[PDB]
Amino acid sequence: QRLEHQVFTWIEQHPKLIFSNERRQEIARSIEGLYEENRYEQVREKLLA
Amino acid sequence: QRLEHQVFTWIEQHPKLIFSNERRQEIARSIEGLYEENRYEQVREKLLA
Repeated sequence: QRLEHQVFTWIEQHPKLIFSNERRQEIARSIEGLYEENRYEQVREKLLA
Repeated sequence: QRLEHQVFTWIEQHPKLIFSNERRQEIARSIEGLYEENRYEQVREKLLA
């Protein structure tokens, strides 16, 4: 959870980026299911997307 | 050994992408020390990169 906070502080640090709400929910969900559903690679893969 | 062969075969099925000596050496480093120094994911990050 703290890492999630850091992730969305990394997001919230780039205001020039218009991360819609939907992509933010996607990221939230991808974090919520770490190592039970998807490893981190799918998370940072979408961030990089 | 077989997996590194397989990895490079899959790598090599698309010869078109430019591989630096550094990227290949990185792949060698990752494959050589799997589960003793780093997980296989570190390979997948760089390939998808």
